[PDB]
Amino acid sequence: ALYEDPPDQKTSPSGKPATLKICSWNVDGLRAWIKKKGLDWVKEEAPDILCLQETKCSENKLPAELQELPGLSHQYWSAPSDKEGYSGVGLLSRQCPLKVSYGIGDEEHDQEGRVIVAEFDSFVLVTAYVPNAGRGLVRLEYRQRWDEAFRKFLKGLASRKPLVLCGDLNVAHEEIDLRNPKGNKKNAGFTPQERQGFGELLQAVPLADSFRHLYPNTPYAYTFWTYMMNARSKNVGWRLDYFLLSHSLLPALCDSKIRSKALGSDHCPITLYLAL
DNA sequence: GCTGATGCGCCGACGGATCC
DNA sequence: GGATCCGTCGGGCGCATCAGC
Ligand SMILES: [Cl-]
Repeated sequence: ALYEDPPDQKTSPSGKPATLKICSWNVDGLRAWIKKKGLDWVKEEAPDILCLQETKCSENKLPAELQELPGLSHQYWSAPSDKEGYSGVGLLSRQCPLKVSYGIGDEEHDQEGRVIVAEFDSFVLVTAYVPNAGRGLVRLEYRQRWDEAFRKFLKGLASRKPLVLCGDLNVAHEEIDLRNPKGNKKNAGFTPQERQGFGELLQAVPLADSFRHLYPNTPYAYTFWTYMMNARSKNVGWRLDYFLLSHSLLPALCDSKIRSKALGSDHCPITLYLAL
């Protein structure tokens, strides 16, 4: 094994207090998640920015509860045009972004509902639901092409303001990032191809893995557990959800949390504290 | 309108073999 | 002959569509 996330560090290496709290959560069905009180948990966490993945919900079907969030009043939603009930992302913010956009280059023709970009005063935020390689790796080659496209897209963005990338990146980067590495190397989420993609993402953009930066040798720290086989109760999981940061933001990094106890999905929330 | 079946999407438990 | 390796297979949950009434 079980894992207890350590206490929230709220000051930066140079002693500046955190001013920004970002929470990311793959809710695996937004409407279900709300019925399972996920928004009650969000209110307790009181993030400045909330990023949601796999909402499986078009904007017209959003529960009214989402309109009763005074501290997260600026909301942006995206869902795929031809795969309703799959993917879907959202970004909710206390302050209004300067700019918001969707997708990674051609969303207007291939409306996939997987990526939101929001530019703020001091940084650019990207949230993503990266395509799964699929059972039997049936869509691994697509995933590899998508990874390349995404890397190139982010390279452009990071060329201006610093970047924060968060969400479900659908890969456990290294063996320490899942409970059962030995038997899962032919499984979605832990192929050599997906792991290499993540490494290239870090090197090319470039980005740092906030959690692993702070906790380089900490095992059993996961963000996903299959609903099957009582996996969550046994902490047999995978770290699939990340906050990746430009190197220039590392002096602003206070902590990167895994909110293991928060229920309502097969993923748990992750939370970032930055001193901006 | 409402329910429940079906379709689609998205790995860890176990049994047998192998290793010394 | 306990530990490990490795291939096989049984399996939770959400949401869309469909049939039925
Ligand atoms: Cl929107």
